[PDB]
Amino acid sequence: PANFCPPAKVNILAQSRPLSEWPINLVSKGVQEYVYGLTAAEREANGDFGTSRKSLDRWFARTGVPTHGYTTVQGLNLILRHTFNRYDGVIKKVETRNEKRRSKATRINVSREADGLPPIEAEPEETAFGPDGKLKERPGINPSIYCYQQVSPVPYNPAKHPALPFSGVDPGAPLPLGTPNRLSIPKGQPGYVPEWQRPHLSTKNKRIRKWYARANWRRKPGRKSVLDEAKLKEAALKEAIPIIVTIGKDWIVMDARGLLRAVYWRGIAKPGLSLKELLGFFSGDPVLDPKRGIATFTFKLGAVAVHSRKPTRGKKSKELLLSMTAEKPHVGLVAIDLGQTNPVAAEFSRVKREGETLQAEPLGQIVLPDDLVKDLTRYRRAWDATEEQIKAEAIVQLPEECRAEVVKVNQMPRLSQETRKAVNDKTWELKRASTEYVRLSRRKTELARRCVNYIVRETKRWTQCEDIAIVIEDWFIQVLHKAFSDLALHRGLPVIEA
RNA sequence: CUUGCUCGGUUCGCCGAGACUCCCCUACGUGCUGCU
DNA sequence: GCAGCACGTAGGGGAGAATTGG
DNA sequence: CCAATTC
Repeated sequence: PANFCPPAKVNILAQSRPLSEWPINLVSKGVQEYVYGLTAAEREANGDFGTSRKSLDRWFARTGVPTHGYTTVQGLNLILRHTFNRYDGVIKKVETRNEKRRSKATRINVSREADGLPPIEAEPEETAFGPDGKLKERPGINPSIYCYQQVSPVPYNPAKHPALPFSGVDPGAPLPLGTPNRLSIPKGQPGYVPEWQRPHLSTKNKRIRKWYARANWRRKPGRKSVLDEAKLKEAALKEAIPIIVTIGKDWIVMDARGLLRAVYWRGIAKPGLSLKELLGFFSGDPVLDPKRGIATFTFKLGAVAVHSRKPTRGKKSKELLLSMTAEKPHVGLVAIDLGQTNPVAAEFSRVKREGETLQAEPLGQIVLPDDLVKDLTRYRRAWDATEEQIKAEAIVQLPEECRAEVVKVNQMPRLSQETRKAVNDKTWELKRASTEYVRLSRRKTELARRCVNYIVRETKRWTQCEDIAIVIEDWFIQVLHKAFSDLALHRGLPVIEA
């Protein structure tokens, strides 16, 4: 059974007024502010919000949070049930910590009593509620508008909101296609491919980029062009695919080419689908993020063919391998070593079902290609270039009492195990606030995923088995392991860690 | 494979290659060594 | 058990849709 | 047509 729904993001094109001023957002902020700052005793009292119209009305009357015009049950049940589950998520953290600690006590003290040693005194189990009655780790406010069935995405029509400048396609007509005869464009027009790079044009299944894409005009050292933004923006808007969400009076318009690319690169839909089918591949409950301008869609349970399993290991590993050999009688295991010169070392195998046990059939070994290593080396140079900058910036801003000590640390004795916390926390804060650090932390994940996909592809060629298994053992080692472990969660392939 | 993101090439006309599980908020922790 | 390194980690909460009632 | 119930 399919039980994983990956995301897909689209861009907002037009708004009635900023997303933060919507009554849905204001009521969400009010409810979140009231529930979080109320003691444990009164949570039970104000915890009868109910899943009905009468219950919601009484909850708002007994409390004092401004209903702000918003009075829709579908949406208030999401604003409330989320807010109380977050409140019962700071209690649950301390509860699980104290449960692990009490289980440690139940083991150790009972073992000591069996050895004649009396149990030690019980610890002061931590409380999530501070001095008077309030949560110490107060949950923050979540800026997000969680859509529902009544406000689900619909294709645009001229008799929806006439103020929209750009046109809207027919919801029933088949969707357009990008320029298919790219070699038929005359010279001097957009999209012209000059007559010297025509031979070495890729014959693969590349994704097609239109000439006005930001990737073809971004400022990079080799690009001697102009990044005039207005022309590209209007050229893009002239060919958007508008879908629209209306909540009461306000409305927001999305460009749906993101969903098109999402269904195109995964292969769930071929060219020639309508907009109704395109929205069918996604849920009618998107999530809006007012800070960026994104709208995140998730696929329906059934669109993708991933089971989203867990990395089973140990005793269950042999049972899993026996079950898979009971399936298609050709399974290719791949074994990953890491920590040996290049980041990835792999070892192919094939396993059969010889009655009860397995019969491994070695197939060889593979080393990462050279271009991938070059990309990784360039990434390492970039990361070590930003690190020596952000760490220096963190050191500079230190208080003079700590600044002098840290300066001495660079000078030439190792001491002050009390400013280490200071430099650690401020380096963490700068890392969280450094956008270049965010990009160079996303590049690590992208490159690790490139490596993992390479190994997974080449373990289907050497073994010629559609079904595969992955073995890993418990720098790039951490990110590589994290990327490899995600395969069970993301793509369904087992990860038999041993 | 029409938007968005990342890396490279250029004759600057755009083309070769990638990822697609993502969001909020909160604490300060996780590994690796050295001695008991 | 308790220091010194380095480097981000851990763990709460999210992410719909059939029906039926005026 | 569009909210409100319900699992």
